[PDB]
Amino acid sequence: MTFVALYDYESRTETDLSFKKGERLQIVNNTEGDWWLAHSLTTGKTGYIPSNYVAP
Amino acid sequence: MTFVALYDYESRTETDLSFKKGERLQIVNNTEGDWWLAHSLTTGKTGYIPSNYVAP
Repeated sequence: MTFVALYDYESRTETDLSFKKGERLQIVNNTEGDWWLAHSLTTGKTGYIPSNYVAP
Repeated sequence: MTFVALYDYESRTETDLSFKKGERLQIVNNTEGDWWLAHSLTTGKTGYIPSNYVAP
């Protein structure tokens, strides 16, 4: 299961990956799952969250 | 489309969201899409990437 970078991306944090268009990438499996941008109705705060940590 | 936090999560970076179990969350749509942990076969580097930036 291999992918390829459509555009350049420069990292904005210490945990993301910088790459250039054409690079070949493999998805790594982690226990955290996909990450989503979320808004907390409880706190009003907003930011990325690990999918597996929540349920509908 | 609302979810609820199964576990506490403490933020590790400046972009993720800290929350506590039971919090209610709403997914925000961004152009970047889901984020995945990836390994670059081209560079050997590893880190999170925005889904929409790549194709199989």
